[PDB]
Amino acid sequence: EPYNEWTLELLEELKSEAVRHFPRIWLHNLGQHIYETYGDTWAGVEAIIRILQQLLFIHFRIGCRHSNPLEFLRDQPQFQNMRQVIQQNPALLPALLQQLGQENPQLLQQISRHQEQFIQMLNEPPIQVTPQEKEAIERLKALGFPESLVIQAYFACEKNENLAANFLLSQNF
Ligand SMILES: [Zn+2]
Repeated sequence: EPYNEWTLELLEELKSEAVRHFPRIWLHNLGQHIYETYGDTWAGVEAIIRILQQLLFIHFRIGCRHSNPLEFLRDQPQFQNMRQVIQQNPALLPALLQQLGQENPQLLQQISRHQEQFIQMLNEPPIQVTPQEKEAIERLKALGFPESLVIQAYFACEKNENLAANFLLSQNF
């Protein structure tokens, strides 16, 4: 049961990278909403770890305004390539991250569960919705954001249409 004490040992590191690439405001809400959803229960802080990672991935595509089943990634061109472009212009991610999941679906599933470890290298030397929730997702799109960028955020903010709003406007830029 590491999620108890351990989660604090790893999390602290997960925030160091996220909190640094994440908007203070959002980080203030995510913990506020996610705190009111589950409450004080440990499940809340537990979902914050997973929601934090999946969020980092987006921070890449959107554009970083700042500055192991994945370790083998180095054996892939997309890494050395996407990393050569992404680091130069994360704006080329949306199109890349797509070609990555279309070619290597096994890795795409990992890179998502290993953002930090996936970023450090990328920053250093080498659905489930319905007609009731949907209307809530696209609601953020009209804000001037891709249709997919919403499906992710919405689910990234715990389906919190109130949170995503800030997550979209606080996603850099
Ligand atoms: Zn950043």
